[PDB]
Amino acid sequence: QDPARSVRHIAIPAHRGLITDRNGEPLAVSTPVTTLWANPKELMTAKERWPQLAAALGQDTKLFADRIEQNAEREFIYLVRGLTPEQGEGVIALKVPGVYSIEEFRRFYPAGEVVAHAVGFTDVDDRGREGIELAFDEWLAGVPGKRQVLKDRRGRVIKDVQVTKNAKPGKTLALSIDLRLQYLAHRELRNALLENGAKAGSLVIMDVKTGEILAMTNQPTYNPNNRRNLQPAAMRNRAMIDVFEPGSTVKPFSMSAALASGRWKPSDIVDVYPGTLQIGRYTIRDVSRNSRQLDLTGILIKSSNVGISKIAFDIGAESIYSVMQQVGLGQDTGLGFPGERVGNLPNHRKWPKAETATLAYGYGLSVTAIQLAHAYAALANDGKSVPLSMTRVDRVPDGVQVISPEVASTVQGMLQQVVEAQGGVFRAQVPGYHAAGKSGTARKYCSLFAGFAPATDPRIAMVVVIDEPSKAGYFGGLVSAPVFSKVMAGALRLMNVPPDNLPTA
Repeated sequence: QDPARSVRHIAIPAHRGLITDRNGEPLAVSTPVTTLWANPKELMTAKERWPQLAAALGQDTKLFADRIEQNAEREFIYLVRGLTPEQGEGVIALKVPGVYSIEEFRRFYPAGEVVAHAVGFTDVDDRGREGIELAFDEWLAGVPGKRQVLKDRRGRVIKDVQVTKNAKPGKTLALSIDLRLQYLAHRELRNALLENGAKAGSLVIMDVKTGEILAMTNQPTYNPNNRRNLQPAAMRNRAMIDVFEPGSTVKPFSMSAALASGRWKPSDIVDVYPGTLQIGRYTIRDVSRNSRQLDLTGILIKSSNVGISKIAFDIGAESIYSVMQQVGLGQDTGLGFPGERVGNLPNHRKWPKAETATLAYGYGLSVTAIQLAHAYAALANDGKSVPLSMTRVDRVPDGVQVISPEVASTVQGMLQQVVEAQGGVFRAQVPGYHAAGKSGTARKYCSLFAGFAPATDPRIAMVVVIDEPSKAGYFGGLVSAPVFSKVMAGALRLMNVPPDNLPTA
């Protein structure tokens, strides 16, 4: 009943942890800001100061006054949040009764749009909303402290008795991303899309030895420092959320299972004429139908669905399902990234022929760009899968050998021929190096290229996706391969990887 005083507690906003790239470049920085709040009941006793205060906050004279006149019985109000320290001391300099300030922090993202979807962003209350910012919120947010104070019935902050709890600052986080490579990838994906007249795309780069995601860029991107356009669509982290059917880009996994069965070898011949194969009512169709006999490498260069469907019937879907599952296609990445999709690797008790075939040439299963890159990383790491990481890997974990070193080495050699050989994906070539990869057309249609280099001793795996390229030529090759070429050459140079395609030793 009208207590003269009352003790009250306010929490001391914690300094949010630094996000850096793998080499300590800053990607998200807690920067000093100032929030202004008021005691209406103290403001009510200085009404002739309001126009000046309202002016200083950028508010309307008559609206500001309404606000205070109708929160007059109330004790607590916000005026403005988040402004610079000088501007906070500027309004403070008016010495308007009832105006108090509190020190806050707000995120600045120095690289901005370049690494937007990976870093994510925080909300108005400095809490993580997307990306790493949310994925690692507990680590990055420390602990809000608490300052014990005194106030009257009507709440004028008389005196700070003590601070009940010291606030704990959040911890620093080093990402797996290399901003030099991120920058390169971002720049070349962008530059590519506008030349093709493409709506959107993705590019993922991985270290095949460590599981580290060295780059993850999507187009379109947005400036996290300027979120005012609210765009909802252009904030898609496409590399992790756009599920697609991967097409011919999974044939090397079918081929891995064929080479492991004991029934197939590189020089084996398969007759794919007339470019179609009837199974009951359903007809398997090749996109290009000017072939009869093709060796195993030829099935890859030609993207022969018929060819891989006959290999699958012979070895069994179960062998193919097994490799695909073990390399992470349709599997939970364990990255805990918000909105991350898992896609779908169907299983069967009894696979019919049609499902066996469609699995083998990469339809019916759906995946993300990140899972594909991860699969390709395993193949490139001499058949050994390492867990995906968006954070810097200091101690490389034990991997699982999923494809035998021998088989993995043969599949690599074949994919090198796909890039090199006559009728191959020659605009995937990387100057000074052998490179290995596979093109495809994804059904979301997208131009896909997946691959790795150096081919004879792999370090880097890479997936390029270009959504709906707008020119006469619109296959899996013509668009994605030159991007892989350029981003791969750059990333190899940045990481000082030795050329393996000199005048041979």
